[PDB]
Amino acid sequence: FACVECRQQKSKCDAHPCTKCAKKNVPCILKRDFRRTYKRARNEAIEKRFKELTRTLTNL
Amino acid sequence: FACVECRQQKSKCDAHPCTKCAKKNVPCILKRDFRRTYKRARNEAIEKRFKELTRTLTNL
DNA sequence: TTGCCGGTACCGGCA
DNA sequence: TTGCCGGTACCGGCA
Ligand SMILES: [Zn+2]
Ligand SMILES: [Zn+2]
Ligand SMILES: [Zn+2]
Ligand SMILES: [Zn+2]
Repeated sequence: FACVECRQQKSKCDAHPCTKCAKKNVPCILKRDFRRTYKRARNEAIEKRFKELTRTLTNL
Repeated sequence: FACVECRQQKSKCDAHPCTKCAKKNVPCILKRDFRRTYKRARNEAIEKRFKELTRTLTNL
């Protein structure tokens, strides 16, 4: 299947340490139950929720 | 000089609406005093600071 | 102080 | 329930 890192970048993975994880020299894990993180949107949520906090601090 | 958007992506900008801002159809502002945001690192800070908050909630 | 190249990081979709 | 292309978004540096 696909290595954790490749799954994240959705890049072709040559395992079953994968090639890409080479150029990066990182822990090439094989977690068949891993699902990439949608960084962008994610951090968007965070920053949004983080904001609410301040508008809460300015009210307590 | 460079349009706000191009500065952000540090891409060649053809203004002085720029080309890129076309393919994107966005507000091609010319803010000579604008400086890109280092998204990555930035959101990193946010998420880190955001974290401290929870370890503070679990203590108040 | 500021423009952009060359090179990853991310992702919308389409299988 | 996934692998990955094709196309941006981001940036480390080098001017
Ligand atoms: Zn891989
Ligand atoms: Zn790998
Ligand atoms: Zn531009
Ligand atoms: Zn522009």
